[PDB]
Amino acid sequence: HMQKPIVRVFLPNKQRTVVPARCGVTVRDSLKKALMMRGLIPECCAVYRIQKKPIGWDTDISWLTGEELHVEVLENVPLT
Amino acid sequence: SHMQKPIVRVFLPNKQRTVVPARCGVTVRDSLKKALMMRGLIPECCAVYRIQEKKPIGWDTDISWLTGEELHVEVLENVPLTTH
Repeated sequence: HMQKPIVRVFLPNKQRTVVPARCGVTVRDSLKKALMMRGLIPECCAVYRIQKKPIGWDTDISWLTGEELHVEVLENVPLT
Repeated sequence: SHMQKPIVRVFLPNKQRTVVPARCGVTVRDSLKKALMMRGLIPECCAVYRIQEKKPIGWDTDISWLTGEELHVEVLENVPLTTH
């Protein structure tokens, strides 16, 4: 809304959160706490918008005000 | 087939494709670096998925775990970074 710009975020395991769509704040930093609370970290997850479209973790979240993001855990395959 | 020559099939943006060697110890990023560059892409501007149906994998994944699989590379949504 005009007063309170937010982004709705759907999380693993049927969970969800709302974060403020603050200018200059990455998606990564916007969601760090919500992820931590659930034992997740951005580096082990992918984020996407709707309208199944992947977005970078370093995106400025204010560009996505009004949108829904989805966070999925990355496939469990060993790193090099 | 793969016994002698383990490979991963990779689908790329704009209906393109490539095959890469699935060699132990090599990242997805590095396996695909050259194919992406030929198309003016960079892994950091893209996402990669395995077919299982599209499940996101990390760029630093060891590609040898994916022998026989099909990967898909998509360009990230065009949304400014905070540094822009």
